[PDB]
Amino acid sequence: GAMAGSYKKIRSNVYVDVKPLSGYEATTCNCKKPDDDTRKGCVDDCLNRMIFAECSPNTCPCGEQCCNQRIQRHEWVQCLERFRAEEKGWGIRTKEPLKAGQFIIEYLGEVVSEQEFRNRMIEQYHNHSDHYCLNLDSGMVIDSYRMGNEARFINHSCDPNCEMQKWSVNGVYRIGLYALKDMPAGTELTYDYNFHSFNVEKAQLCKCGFEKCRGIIG
Ligand SMILES: C[S@@+](CC[C@H](N)C(=O)[O-])C[C@H]1O[C@@H](n2cnc3c(N)ncnc32)[C@H](O)[C@@H]1O
Ligand SMILES: [Zn+2]
Ligand SMILES: [Zn+2]
Repeated sequence: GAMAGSYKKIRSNVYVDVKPLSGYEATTCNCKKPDDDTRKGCVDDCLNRMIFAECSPNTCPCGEQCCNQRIQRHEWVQCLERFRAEEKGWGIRTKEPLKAGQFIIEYLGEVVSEQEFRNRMIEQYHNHSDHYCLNLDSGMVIDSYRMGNEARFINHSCDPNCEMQKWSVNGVYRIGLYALKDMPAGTELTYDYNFHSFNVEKAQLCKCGFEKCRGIIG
């Protein structure tokens, strides 16, 4: 019955220490442009998509027809609701059905180096009953304890319907939430923290309720 955790809402990532630069030359896929405004360009066949790179809109042969610029264009689903999830504080659920592979929302926050987060863990996060952090890349981490978006309220499940994917978006790695399977309306979005989130030494009881639930968060 406790109120939701305060944070400052952001529209894009905040780079505190480092930049999550990827070593990429995005963008010379061998995609063919289709003809109808409603036959999308670059499908999974796309060579940028294959290596989780988004096309650039300046160089993509499909132009304004390419459907592989979801993160940079912020093509988030507009049907999320934060809600009281039993035994798991607050969570996020979709209000409309989603489909496997569908991009849902970007995970936002303060991008910090591994060590900066560790310091933060001792000076400020030692009395916390909730943990808001994803691994990004090479010792870098997206911290949403303070600044973030509604993706910070997404809970863990040992049998998840969603996953975090790391994409290079015009040279920078960003993390988005994507559907793993079809999900109907009202469904609580979940991903596996073990794989995606940063480990804390402090264990919490898992309540995901899967038959092979690990019993532990982390
Ligand atoms: C990223 S926050 C998610 C939002 C959080 N439920 C809240 O009320 O702000 C992660 C925290 O939520 C709780 N949590 C997430 N998944 C859980 C689960 N499967 N079982 C029990 N608690 C969970 C834990 O307290 C964890 O530290
Ligand atoms: Zn493209
Ligand atoms: Zn579990």
